[PDB]
Amino acid sequence: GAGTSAAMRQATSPKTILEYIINFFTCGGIRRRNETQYQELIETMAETLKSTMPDRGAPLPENIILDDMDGCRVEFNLPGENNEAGQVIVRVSKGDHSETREIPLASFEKICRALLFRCE
Repeated sequence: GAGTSAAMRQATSPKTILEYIINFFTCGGIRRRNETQYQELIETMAETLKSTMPDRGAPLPENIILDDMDGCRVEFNLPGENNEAGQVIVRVSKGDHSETREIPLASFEKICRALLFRCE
């Protein structure tokens, strides 16, 4: 049967996916091959966020679960007031695979605000 749709999508590496996520929150909007791949990130995040948000501008969620990101589970962990790093811990995983990295809270949060505002 035709049940290799997610199996086709998952052909990418979870580390590679993590990297383009990092590249998005640092500088997203290149006009080579960036547009489509990152567009999927924009819409998936924008929708899952506004779905757990009242509308826009309010306190955005601390854990953003994206289990189906290129067949890879990624969990965005926003730091609390007692956290000394003040950075976002991104955790992408894929069965035997696991990858963890940090990005500035300023970058992730401002893009996530602008993403809710981009939806309007």
